[PDB]
Amino acid sequence: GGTNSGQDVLEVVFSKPNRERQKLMREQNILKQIFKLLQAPFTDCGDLRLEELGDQRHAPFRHICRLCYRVLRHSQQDYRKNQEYIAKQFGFMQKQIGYDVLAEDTITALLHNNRKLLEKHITAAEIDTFVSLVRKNREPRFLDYLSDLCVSMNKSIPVTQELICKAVLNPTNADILIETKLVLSREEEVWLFWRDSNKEIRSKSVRELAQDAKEGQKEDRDVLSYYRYQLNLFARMCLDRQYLAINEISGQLDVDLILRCMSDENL
Repeated sequence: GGTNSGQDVLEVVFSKPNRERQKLMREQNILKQIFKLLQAPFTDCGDLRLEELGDQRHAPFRHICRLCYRVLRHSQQDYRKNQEYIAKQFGFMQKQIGYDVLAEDTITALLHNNRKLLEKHITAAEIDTFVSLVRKNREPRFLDYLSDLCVSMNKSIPVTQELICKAVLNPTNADILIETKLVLSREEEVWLFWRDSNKEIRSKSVRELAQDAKEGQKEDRDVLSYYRYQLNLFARMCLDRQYLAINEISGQLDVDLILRCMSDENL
């Protein structure tokens, strides 16, 4: 409902985005043609997203893909029908969160404090293909993009929590863990396991990471952030009486081990 004044990616007037008009963009097949326009260039270059067509020459060509996602995001604000219409086409939108087509901002808005569409649109197959070579990879921003749809609602969604608690650690694949096991050696400080996803585990220590808070290697930079992100995931994983992920995480990181890290050490 605004007027042209400059910097069209502004998103500032979130007062009342013309419910009678975002009804029109669903009924008049506008949102259908936007989905066709997104997958058209990739089918053009196939018979290419960033691995082969990630060059700087495609600066205005990708300016329409980040506008299509922007107008997709503006269509579903405070509107259930548009939200479920977009979430019915969630299958191919999953391919491109981590890239520069601005798909990460729109996908968070669909899962923000909604009950019924979230508990029915997301299935176990989506999680199983969602723990693919993205959880096999780095950058745990996509991991807390898992975590905000994990349980993060008003309080303690009871439908999808058992759907996610049998995927991350059953089995233990997909960037396995950062395994703290109270190794009881040279009192008896903990030893955590982190790997480069190529070979044997190759864990220096957690004590070497204490002096790495000021400077160090990039892997030493982000291993603490990855551990913190999955620990936030583990904290917000249960939140309630959930038997299916309460005994695996009880023997692992038991009462002595969780309290041993309540010390005054440099973190």
